[PDB]
Amino acid sequence: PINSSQWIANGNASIFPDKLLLTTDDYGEAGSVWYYKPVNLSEDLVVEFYAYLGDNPDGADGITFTLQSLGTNELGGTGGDLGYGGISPSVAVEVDTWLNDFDAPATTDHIAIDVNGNINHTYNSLTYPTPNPYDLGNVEDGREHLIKIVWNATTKTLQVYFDGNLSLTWNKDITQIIGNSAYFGFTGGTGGAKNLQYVKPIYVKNG
Ligand SMILES: [Ca+2]
Ligand SMILES: [Mn+2]
Repeated sequence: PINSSQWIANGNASIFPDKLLLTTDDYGEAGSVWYYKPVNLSEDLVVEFYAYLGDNPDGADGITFTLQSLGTNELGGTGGDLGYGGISPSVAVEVDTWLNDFDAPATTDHIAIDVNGNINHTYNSLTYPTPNPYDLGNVEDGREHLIKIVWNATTKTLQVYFDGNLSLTWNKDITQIIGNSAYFGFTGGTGGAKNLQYVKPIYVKNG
């Protein structure tokens, strides 16, 4: 059900017939998988996918959905960088499964909006600004979670749903950050703690 010709894998990521593997259950990884064709952010974008964050609550580090206007070879840092940190220009929705000192004010596994490769929630809230991270409780439960991301190119808003629940919204024009065209894809990282991490894209609608 995945067409491997449409996806470009970097680092420790791999393309499988039914999933995009971001990290294996091993230390120090970074992986990214980009879709081969950019999207037009002067039109609406809806992305729905299942996310698997692992079966170890004491594991790490998490995944992103990322929009970025560089191209299909990009790979961000390992560990708490989630395979994303350092990528710019970009907007990411992270599902973060390890609390770093820079993760305040998160207190559990959390979902957050990051900008231009910055994974520090207080810096982003002071600079852009981005919303506070939203605590999910433990999502390293060995289950697939449904994530939906909605960009509205008329209101200039982003919504994020997790297991059917509205979790984050934002009113920044992301096209003023990354431009009107972007590649989309997924990243993950592991560090001194680890988890098997993957996504299963379900639906992408642009306009
Ligand atoms: Ca983290
Ligand atoms: Mn975080």
